[PDB]
Amino acid sequence: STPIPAMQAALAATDLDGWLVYDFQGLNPHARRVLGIGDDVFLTRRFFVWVPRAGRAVVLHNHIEGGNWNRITQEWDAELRPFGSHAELDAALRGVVSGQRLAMEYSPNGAVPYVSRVDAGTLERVRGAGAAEVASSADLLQAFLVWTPDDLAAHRRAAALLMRAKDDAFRLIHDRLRAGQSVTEWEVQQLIMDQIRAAGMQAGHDVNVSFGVNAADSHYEPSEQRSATLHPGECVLIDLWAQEPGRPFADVTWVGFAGEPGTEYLDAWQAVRAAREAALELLRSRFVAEGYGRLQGWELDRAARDAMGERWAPHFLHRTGHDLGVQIHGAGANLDDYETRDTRTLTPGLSVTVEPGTYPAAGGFGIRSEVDVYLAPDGPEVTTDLQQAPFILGVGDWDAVRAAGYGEQ
Amino acid sequence: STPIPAMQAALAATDLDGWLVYDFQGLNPHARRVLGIGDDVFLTRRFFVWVPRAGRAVVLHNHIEGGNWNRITQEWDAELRPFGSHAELDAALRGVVSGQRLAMEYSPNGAVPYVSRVDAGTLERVRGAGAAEVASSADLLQAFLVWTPDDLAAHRRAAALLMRAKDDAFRLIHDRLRAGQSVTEWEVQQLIMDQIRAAGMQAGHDVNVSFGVNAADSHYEPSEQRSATLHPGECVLIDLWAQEPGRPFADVTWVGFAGEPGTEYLDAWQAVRAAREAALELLRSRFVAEGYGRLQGWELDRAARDAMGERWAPHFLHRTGHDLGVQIHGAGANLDDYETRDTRTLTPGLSVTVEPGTYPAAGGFGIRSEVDVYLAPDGPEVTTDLQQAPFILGVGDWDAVRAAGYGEQ
Ligand SMILES: [Cl-]
Ligand SMILES: [Cl-]
Ligand SMILES: [Zn+2]
Ligand SMILES: [Zn+2]
Ligand SMILES: [Zn+2]
Ligand SMILES: [Zn+2]
Repeated sequence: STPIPAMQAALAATDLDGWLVYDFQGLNPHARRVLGIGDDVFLTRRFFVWVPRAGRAVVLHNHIEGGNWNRITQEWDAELRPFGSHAELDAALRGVVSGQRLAMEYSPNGAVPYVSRVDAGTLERVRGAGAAEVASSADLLQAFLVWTPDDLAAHRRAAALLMRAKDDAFRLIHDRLRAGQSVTEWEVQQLIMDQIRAAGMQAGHDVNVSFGVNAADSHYEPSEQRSATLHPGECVLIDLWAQEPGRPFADVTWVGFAGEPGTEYLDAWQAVRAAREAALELLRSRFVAEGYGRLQGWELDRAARDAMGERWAPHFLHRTGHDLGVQIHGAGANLDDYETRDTRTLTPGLSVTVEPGTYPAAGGFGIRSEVDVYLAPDGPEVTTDLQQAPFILGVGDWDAVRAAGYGEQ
Repeated sequence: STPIPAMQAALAATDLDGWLVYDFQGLNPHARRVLGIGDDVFLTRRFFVWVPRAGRAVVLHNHIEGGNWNRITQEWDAELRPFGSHAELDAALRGVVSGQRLAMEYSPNGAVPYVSRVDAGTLERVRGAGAAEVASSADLLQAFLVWTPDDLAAHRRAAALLMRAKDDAFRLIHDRLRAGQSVTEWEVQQLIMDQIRAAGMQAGHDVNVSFGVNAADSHYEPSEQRSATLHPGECVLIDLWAQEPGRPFADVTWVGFAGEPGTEYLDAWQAVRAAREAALELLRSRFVAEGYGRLQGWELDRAARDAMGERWAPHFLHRTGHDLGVQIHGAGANLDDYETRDTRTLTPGLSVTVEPGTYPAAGGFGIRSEVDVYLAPDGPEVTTDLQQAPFILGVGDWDAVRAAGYGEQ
């Protein structure tokens, strides 16, 4: 196969002159992935592949691995240019980069480690060869993550399954509370996992059902060996996800409470809901104003965190959301100004989660509300349901508990 | 175990304030090797380990992997400092690097890819945190390559075996030529390999016996399936190496000719010998003048290449030599201003090969003369024999052929 058409199509949406892919052994996994180099290909020497906007790619390779490079590129219609000495390497590099505004796997300030792969010394060498500009390839790399129509349809089937499963899970808890019968996190988790598997889907890791203080630990997963029994007066948080094999996940988080919650929990909910709405509103309003192309992931985190307010933001020690793909935590832009300042631009055809929360462990509780957003070319759209209130579990009939949680009363 | 004493001992021989080890997943293999982190340890997040000249190491790690970091460091007597947000990371980094002259796995201009592992963006971040100087850790890394007395003794046993084996190999060729009996490269190779194995040693890759034009290909290895039969009027080159398991290799190259060589071959020999002597003489004279500590690997390549002269240097399209270790091509300084400009300093207790050659394939021939040099604290010393003339094979008695090759007539 040839990787060059896809790389040039990605470049066409930029104003850059080309993409300079550099690798040495395991340094830059993106190099081998974008170029379609098989894992079984043994490459011990450094190489560059220059891909201009239009025209032939240029492969700068050490002459000792010319045979492997002929095989790699036999369908590429590229120039293959061997080098031996550092003088030959530098002359070839000057030939390709001088006066060029180019991208490399580089992240300013090392903000995004998964993209920041080219070593400092090699970047110095590229600049010394006369490159006019070195920009991050992070946005180019996102072009490869665009969903197909079948990907979107599969995501929506997973979303619908999750909406059903979260209702059945919360109804189970509701029924147990009303009946005074014990229920554990693991039992609820397994109800959900059984539904995912029966639908031909898979979760990867077992889903998160958290009661009480466990909901304050984002890194909680109940198991058969260790899981909590629910008691009245404790919160519930369920973060569940599923995909059809090889298709994008859906991934949502819904909350409830065992009985009537107090004012503090309710206030925290309003703050988390306000955070979610602020992120969604900034995404919508920026798209209306200017389309996609300037809005960056970190800005939605800022919107959510600001809107959450001074009482509950100190207990929101997490990013606002993540790229959502065939990997649940996808390789594209995340909604993060917390762990990283993610300056990647939100890209049409990708999807992100919006999942602010607040986690006061000191009883202690955790709230998170997670929806998925597909960055459709005609505008961002939420693909999973919006919770308006925590489910108040064990009081009344389930249909009405659900309706209140949906704001349908 | 704890890696910190060895790192501080290495730092003591420098004027730097400390060594800042950075890694993210597979980016910097040196990080995990120097720190003694087992391959079975799953670390998904970036980390820094600050090792000052004296005092506690400081580990900056993501809080999500604190458990793994407790286990890694349980014998280190280090400070463990978690971070979550980028603001926390940057405050911690400023605390450790501000005003410090430090080393990282960084190679200016990307001259030495095996050392140049920290990404450009992370280096920007370290400088932005106030580091006073970022220097390459390349020389620090060489401190870990110093031979023990048992390593040196094992190297010398391998050297002695190679001196015997190369005599027996060339005597075999001599005898076959005198008798008019065919001899192949593979037959000679297998004589040598049998001797290596009988001595309890191992070669890794089968050794190089090259006849005629094959000696012009540095990347030639005969095999049972494909090997040449010697004819009168062709050169011979034998590059052979061996180690005791887990001990440093010896690695040498000796040349001969089937019958009396012409003036061109003899002139090439004088140039290669002059190149070898010039590298050895610069090493010796610099040590006498100033000891080790300033002389860099590339300078011996320049000496050899300059001395080879304008007729034969154009056919010397290779580095002058390599670090010699438990890996035949060791991780330390190489004698190279050809493929790379290796600015690493020649380090007492390591060994290098000096192996200039010239390879005019157009009959065509190749000459290389390789000796091993141990960088003893009291001065550099050659540990294998110095060839003074190519063996003139098939003429006279072997003892005299050998004596002429040794300059012993
Ligand atoms: Cl290389
Ligand atoms: Cl990380
Ligand atoms: Zn999520
Ligand atoms: Zn989720
Ligand atoms: Zn060698
Ligand atoms: Zn050799």
